Formats: sequence, C-alpha cells, structure tokens
Amino acid sequence: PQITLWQRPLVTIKIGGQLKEALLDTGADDTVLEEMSLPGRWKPKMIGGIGGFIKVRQYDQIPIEICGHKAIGTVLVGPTPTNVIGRNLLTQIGCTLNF
Amino acid sequence: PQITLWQRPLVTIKIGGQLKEALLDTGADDTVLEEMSLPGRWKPKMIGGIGGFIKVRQYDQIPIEICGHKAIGTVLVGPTPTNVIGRNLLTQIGCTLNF
Ligand SMILES: COC(=O)N[C@H](C(=O)NN(CC[C@@](O)(Cc1ccccc1)C(=O)N[C@H]1c2ccccc2C[C@H]1O)Cc1ccc(-c2ccccn2)cc1)C(C)(C)C
Repeated sequence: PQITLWQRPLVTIKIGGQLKEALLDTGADDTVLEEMSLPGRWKPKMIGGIGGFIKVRQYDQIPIEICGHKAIGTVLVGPTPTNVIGRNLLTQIGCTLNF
Repeated sequence: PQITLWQRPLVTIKIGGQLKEALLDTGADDTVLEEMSLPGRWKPKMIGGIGGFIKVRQYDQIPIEICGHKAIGTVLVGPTPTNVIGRNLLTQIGCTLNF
C-alpha cells in the first residue's frame, strides 16, 4: 500500500499472538517496542534518540507481522515512548520512500 | 525518486542559504536541525523522542529545499543528535511510504 504522511504512519502489528499499534519509522535503525514478554534469551543494547539513550533488551529472530506482511527479525524491548518499527524490519517487508 | 531503506535515508537540503545533510524521518512529527541561525521570530518548544525531551527554538514559515523539491514550513533548531526532516515537510515534497 501507499501511506501518505499527513498523519502518523501508525499500523497494526502482530507479535506473540497479540495485536499492537506501531509507527513505521524510516529514521529508526532498529525496532523497539514497549515492555512486553518474548521467548528466549536476550542481549543488552543501548539505543540513542532525540533525548539521549535508553537501555533495552534485544531478542533475535522474533516473528512479527506488520500490516499483514510477515517478518522475522530483531525486536528491542524497553522504555520507549512509543512502539517503533525500524529499517531492520521495514526492509523485510519491502518498504521504500517515494516522491 | 525511490529511496531504499538498506541504509539511512540521508538527503541534502538547502536552508538558510546553507547546505546540510538530513534524515528523511517518517517517525518524526517535526523537522529539527542542529544549531544554526535562522531569520525571523521564534518561540521555545519541548520535543520528545527516544531518551526524553530536548528544548529547541521554533521558527515558522521557513523556505527549505529537499532533493530539489522546494517547500516551506516550521523548522526546529536545537541539540538534536542528528538533522531530521519530519512529516511536516515530507508531505510537502509528496513523500510516501510504499510496500
Ligand atoms: C541510529 O539511531 C537510531 O536510529 N535511533 C532510533 C531513533 O531514535 N530515530 N529518531 C526518530 C525517533 C522518533 O521518531 C520516535 C518517536 C515517535 C513518536 C513519538 C515519540 C517518539 C522520534 O524521536 N520522534 C520525535 C521527533 C524527532 C525529530 C523532530 C520532531 C520529533 C517529534 C517526535 O515525533 C531519529 C534519530 C536518529 C539518530 C539519533 C542519534 C542518537 C545518537 C547519536 C547519533 N544519532 C537520534 C534520533 C531508535 C528508535 C532509538 C532506534
């Protein structure tokens, strides 16, 4: 689909069998979601944004659906102000910017 | 043009008679650039992202050119870790997400 940007590019994602709302963010390198539970062991990671950095838990090879498009990749979990889908997953669903 | 997301979507912008590199950020509500001088009146604003909030100066009706596409709008100036082009300007150059 083609999503204009007059409003936030919020979409429904499915992870761990649950539906959540997330922001398609071309400015984000990675994908970070609000506190939730995920299987397996996690690794530490520090991600930086506009206001500084936050510590997050890194889970790899996690199945995640974005607007119906299936993806399997790294999902970060921590105190993010909002759920954000970064380029690591945007590339998996074949997303591009066009103008 | 069509910008892939394998790498950060960086483009050249023209503003305040200066040439700078900025990031096309669909996850950004506003456009915020690192410290620079801009003409006209301004007012303080607190914007938040991963990490918390930072204080920036808000300049309105500022002419800007992105990848050859002219537009005008609000430009924020402050201690942002990187130059960001938000939705307020992405819409003007007809930028959309596609997959
Ligand atoms: C390489 O680092 C990243 O890609 N970080 C991601 C990220 O923050 N991306 N962000 C964009 C993030 C976001 O879109 C997330 C958000 C969306 C909605 C609500 C709250 C947060 C954002 O903050 N948006 C705000 C925003 C941003 C600019 C102007 C106005 C506004 C208003 C808000 O909409 C861009 C960015 C890139 C690099 C550095 C950086 C850091 C250190 C060193 C060098 N560079 C700092 C900011 C993330 C997510 C933490 C993985």
